[PDB]
Amino acid sequence: SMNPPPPETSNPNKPKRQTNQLQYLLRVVLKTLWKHQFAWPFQQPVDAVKLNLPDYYKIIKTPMDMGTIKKRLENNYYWNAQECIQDFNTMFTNCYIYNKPGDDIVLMAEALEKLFLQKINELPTE
Ligand SMILES: CC(=O)N1c2ccc(C(N)=O)cc2[C@H](Nc2ncc(Cl)cn2)C[C@@H]1C
Repeated sequence: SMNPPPPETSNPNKPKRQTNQLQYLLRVVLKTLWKHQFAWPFQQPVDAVKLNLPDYYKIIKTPMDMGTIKKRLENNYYWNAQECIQDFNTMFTNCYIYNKPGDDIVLMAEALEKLFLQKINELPTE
């Protein structure tokens, strides 16, 4: 079975927390990015089988996607904002590592990342 298991969105052994920053990441940051015209490739784990990209998970060993981030936030999976911001950064970095510059998916990621950075700049104080 060529796809790996997706990243966990819950873990009963991982301490859970709600902070005003994590509330902002779900209510403002994720919601803004999720509805974007370019969001759809990022809304679920890369299906490297269906995309016929057998090398994707040979190259990308820390996969991440906004579907996973959305469920982690809804589940209060995170302890802090940094864990969630790290997942967004991983999602973007994976896209830039795997794909060639100028690819449609790269321009799409760049547009979402510019919007992500705008919203992260307005992160409230804890
Ligand atoms: C996120 C990422 O790097 N990739 C990805 C993931 C999911 C989906 C998809 N079809 O859901 C598609 C892609 C990318 N392919 C693509 N082709 C055309 C357009 Cl208009 C947008 N993307 C490749 C890449 C592995």
